[PDB]
Amino acid sequence: GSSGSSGLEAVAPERPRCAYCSAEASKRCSRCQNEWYCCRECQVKHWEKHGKTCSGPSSG
Ligand SMILES: [Zn+2]
Ligand SMILES: [Zn+2]
Repeated sequence: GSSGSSGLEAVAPERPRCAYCSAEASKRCSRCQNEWYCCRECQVKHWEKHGKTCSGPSSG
């Protein structure tokens, strides 16, 4: 080879966490996209607490 490998280390992925059940989240708040929620329901239950700061940095 020419470039070769950079280094050999345990490289593992990562994932967010729900804001209601604290479970592996996949989608973020479609309102501010600053929060995480495994399911839509959760994003609705924690709303009371989320909506508080929700809609932070307004953006398309
Ligand atoms: Zn959840
Ligand atoms: Zn939000």
